[PDB]
Amino acid sequence: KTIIINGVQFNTDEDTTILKFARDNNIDISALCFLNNCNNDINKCEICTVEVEGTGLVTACDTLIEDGMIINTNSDAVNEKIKSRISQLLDIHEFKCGPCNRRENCEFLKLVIKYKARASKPFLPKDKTEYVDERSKSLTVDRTKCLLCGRCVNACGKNTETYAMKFLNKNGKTIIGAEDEKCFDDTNCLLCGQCIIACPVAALSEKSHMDRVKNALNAPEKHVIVAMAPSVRASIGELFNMGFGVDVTGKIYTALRQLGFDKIFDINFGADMTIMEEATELVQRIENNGPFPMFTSCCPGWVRQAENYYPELLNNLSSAKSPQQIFGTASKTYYPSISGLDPKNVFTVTVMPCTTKKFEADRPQMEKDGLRDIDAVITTRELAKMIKDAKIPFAKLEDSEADPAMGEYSGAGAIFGATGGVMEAALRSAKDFAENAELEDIEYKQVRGLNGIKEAEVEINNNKYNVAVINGASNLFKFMKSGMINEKQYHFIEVMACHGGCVNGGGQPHVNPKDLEKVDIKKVRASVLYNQDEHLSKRKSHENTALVKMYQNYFGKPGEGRAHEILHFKYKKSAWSHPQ
Ligand code: 402
Ligand code: SF4
Ligand code: SF4
Ligand code: SF4
Ligand code: SF4
Ligand code: FES
Ligand SMILES: [Cl-]
Ligand SMILES: [Cl-]
Ligand SMILES: [Mg+2]
Ligand SMILES: [Mg+2]
Repeated sequence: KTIIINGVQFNTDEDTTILKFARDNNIDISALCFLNNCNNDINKCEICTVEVEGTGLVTACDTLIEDGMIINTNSDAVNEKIKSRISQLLDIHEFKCGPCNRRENCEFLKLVIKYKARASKPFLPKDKTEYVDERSKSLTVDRTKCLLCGRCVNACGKNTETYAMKFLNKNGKTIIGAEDEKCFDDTNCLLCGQCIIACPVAALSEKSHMDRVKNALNAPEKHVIVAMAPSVRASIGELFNMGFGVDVTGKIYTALRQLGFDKIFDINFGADMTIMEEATELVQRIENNGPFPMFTSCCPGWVRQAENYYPELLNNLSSAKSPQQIFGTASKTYYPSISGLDPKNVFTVTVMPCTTKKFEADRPQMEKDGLRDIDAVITTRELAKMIKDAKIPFAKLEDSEADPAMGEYSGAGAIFGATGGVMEAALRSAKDFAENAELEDIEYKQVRGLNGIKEAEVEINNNKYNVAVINGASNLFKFMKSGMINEKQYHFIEVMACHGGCVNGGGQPHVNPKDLEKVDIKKVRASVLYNQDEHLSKRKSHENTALVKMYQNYFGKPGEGRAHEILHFKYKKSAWSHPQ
């Protein structure tokens, strides 16, 4: 194939699009609706317009290169077309970046600047309430910003296969939203937030908990605990121009103290408690020859997927609470017992890479004696904004430590945030538990990485067991619908709704599509966690000294008695009824 682009000749055997070939050869072509290898088929943005001699204007993102093509990417006709499309988008866009939560990393703003585009008539809605949906516990929609690019719809389809995000006809007007314009929570939506991650603008956002947090911090009698997820320390530095794959654990602890939090703990401590309980439950099932398989229960997007599509599996979920909720439960029971705090005055905040965790924390029954396990959940993005609003020089902060009593963590907890991390961590303990041993070989590399469905055979007390790691909600559907769950007897299955694990959660920093082709974000974020595991002295959850003290002095033996009564949560399918 001989191709000429802007007067430059190329000879290639590639079968690809103009857009992909140009970018591979360092020729600039803009794009908007193209992402995840698809564009908006029914309302093409045409920001990728180029001129093909003899054909006319074409969309580079979905036109294959062909021998004999002469292409111009930067002619007057091309730039006029692109400018006109951006101007038409501005006609339906509330262009007020000052107070906008994407002001610092908005893809639309970059295009507006690049093409010097302007609205024909500014869009200045007086009553935004009709454009905004804040009913959800996890997601919010601001349609004054929506470009109808379809990236959320395509991303939902690709990442979850639920198609919970849809194009809708709202009284003759095209919008995106949930089925029948319902609250997302009331549909089959997983609340995973992958649609947010795909959005180029501030149209999709997380449900804010920042007022909950600030009110608690400012309340004189509230003792505000904060604890961050495994993935936050591998990610948040991106929002302070520190690059990708930077471990910023110690700076986070310092920043949270400067924000006024009263105690600095860590969800990785909760990850070690989840393993304590779940590895014990696994050994119990092994000893009772069932029931099998046991599924993890720590990802609430997967729990929603089971509730909404596979309710027959709810009884197979581990009853261990997730790290967030198990930590929260202990923060209202154990922590008062070692601090003197009145439990009613403890206010527990988590920082998580996840929108779904807000829904999980707000589940009616996630409480005891009138005290919520978790009172507020802020995303990685929300914490970044609080740090910047406080004018805290994050990149320059010195490292501090967490408060140890609920802040120490093992290497097993540290890797929870990557796909296969829970599996690996759980096996390190279940194997020791079952064989009553302190095994030296603890690295389960077979369950790691970005393969969508991963299986391994493991030997526990000279018996072979089958495990699987399901990496992304679409892969859960593939595993079940294809009958793979029936090709062998599985005994323990990890499921995460977000491909890559929580490092790719719906509350994480947005990454520019061009940056995404330069950096493998899922692997680079995950690398921070595996590195911590490698360099930590304790690499099994049951070797966490602060956790052992907790169980010895307060909860007793895991998996039974007090621990089971307090630290577990069972999901139940609805009983048969007619009509459905
Ligand atoms: N609860 C909890 Fe988890 C832990 O520990 C997080 O905090 Fe995850 C992360 N990072 C998130 O969100 S949830 C699913 N299990 C894997 S990791
Ligand atoms: S979405 Fe982007 S272009 Fe629109 S107001 Fe916010 S920052 Fe500005
Ligand atoms: S939250 Fe997840 S399941 Fe729901 S619409 Fe967004 S991508 Fe789809
Ligand atoms: S919500 Fe965001 S991703 Fe979805 S169509 Fe609107 S601008 Fe595009
Ligand atoms: S994989 Fe992690 S970030 Fe994604 S929905 Fe599950 S818990 Fe949340
Ligand atoms: S980027 Fe090609 S049509 Fe939208
Ligand atoms: Cl509930
Ligand atoms: Cl402490
Ligand atoms: Mg297409
Ligand atoms: Mg205070």
